[PDB]
Amino acid sequence: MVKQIESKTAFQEALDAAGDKLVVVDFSATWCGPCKMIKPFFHSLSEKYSNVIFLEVDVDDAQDVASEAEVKATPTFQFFKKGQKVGEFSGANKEKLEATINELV
Repeated sequence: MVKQIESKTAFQEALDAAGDKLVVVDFSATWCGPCKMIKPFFHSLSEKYSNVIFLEVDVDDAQDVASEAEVKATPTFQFFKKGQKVGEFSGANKEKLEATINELV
């Protein structure tokens, strides 16, 4: 499934709602072009891996989460679980999301 975080409020409730399932957050500029160009991959696993929780944060609408997350280099993918950061990596490597997702799966 997918869940757009509009504010820090939905951020915490989203991690607790996930439970123990994986939680990969994608920090990108939906308004940007070359950045939103990597959505047919990350946001695409929603139909391939229905057992994964994907969060889409807009560094422009939820600038509150971008500031607290200290995201200064988009796109940036972070791996959270039970509400704990257990991995993260910045780079336009769509193929890495696979090897990484299969890591804490």
